[PDB]
Amino acid sequence: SSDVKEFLAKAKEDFLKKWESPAQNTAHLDQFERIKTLGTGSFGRVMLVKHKETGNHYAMKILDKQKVVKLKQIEHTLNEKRILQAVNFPFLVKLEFSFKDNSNLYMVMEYVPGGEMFSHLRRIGRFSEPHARFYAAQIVLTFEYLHSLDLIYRDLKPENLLIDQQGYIQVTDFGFAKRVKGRTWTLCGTPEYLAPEIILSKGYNKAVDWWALGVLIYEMAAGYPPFFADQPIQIYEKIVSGKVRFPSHFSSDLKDLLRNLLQVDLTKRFGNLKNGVNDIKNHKWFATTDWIAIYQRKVEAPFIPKFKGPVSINEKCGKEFSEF
Repeated sequence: SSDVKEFLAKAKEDFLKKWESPAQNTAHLDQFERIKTLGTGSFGRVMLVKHKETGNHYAMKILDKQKVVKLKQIEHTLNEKRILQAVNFPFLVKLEFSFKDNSNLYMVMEYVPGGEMFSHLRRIGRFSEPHARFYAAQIVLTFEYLHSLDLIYRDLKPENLLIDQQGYIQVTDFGFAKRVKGRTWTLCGTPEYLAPEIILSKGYNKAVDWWALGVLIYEMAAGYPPFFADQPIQIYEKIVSGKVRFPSHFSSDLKDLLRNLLQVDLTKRFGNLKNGVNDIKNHKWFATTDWIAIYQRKVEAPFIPKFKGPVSINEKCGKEFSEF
C-alpha cells in the first residue's frame, strides 16, 4: 500500500534537489585515459575512457558544441543532460560525470559492455512469456518511477535496452525524454512504437509510454512488432487502423494485457486510469512477478550474456551552453 507511496515521495525529493541545482563540470578531461572509440553519435565520437585514479571504464560521448548549434539541438541537449544528472533508478544508465571545454560538451556515461535487446531478439527469434515478463517488469517499474517525476520517456524500443552482465535491463538513452505535466505534441520516436495519438498530433501524455510497453511486450513474445511495414508512413497507417493480430501461442492473459495496453481509447488504457500502474501490476499476466524482488535485482535472470572486458583555443558557444 504505502511503502510504495513513501519510496516515491523520497524519490521525488531526490530528483528535485538535483533538478533545481544541476551539477556542472563535475570532472575534467585530463582525469580520463582514452582507450579506443566505441562509436559515433550525432555531435561526435563516443570514447571508451578509463578514470586515471579509480580504474573504472566509461563511455564518454563527446559533443561538438558548434555541430549541436548547427543541428538545431541546443535545447534538447541541455534538457537531456539535465534529466540524466537528476535521475536514479536501478534500470536507468547513469550519467557519471559531465563537463565542457572550449569546443566540446562531454557526457561520461556508465558503460556496461553487453549488446542490445535489439541484436538479441533478432538472433534468438523470440522470448518465452516468463522471459518477456521478466524484462517487462523492469520497464513497468521504470515508468512508474519516471512518470511520478512527470517525465515522459517517449523512446521505448529494443535498441535502447541493454541486457547487462547480470541479465537485467538497462535503459540507455534519454534523447527524447521530457518533463511535462499534462500534454505535449512533438512527433518523435521509432514508428513501430508510437501511440496513435502521437501520430494524429492531438497532443498526448505519459500514456504513450504504456502503449509503447504494449508494443515492446508483443515484439518480445512474437518476435516481430504488432504494426509493421516497409515505409514509416504505412506503419503509421496500420497503427491508426488499430488492427492487432496475436500469434496463436500467445497465452490468454498476454492477449488480455495487450488489448489493454494497445488501447486507442485513453479512458480505457492501462496506465493513466484512476488506479494508475497497479492496473498493470495486479494484472493476471504478472500474477507471478515479485515486484519488490525485481526492484532489488534478486529474481534469477533467465539469461546472462557472454562476459566481456573492454579542441580549439577559443571558447565556442559559451552563452548557448552556459547551463551545461
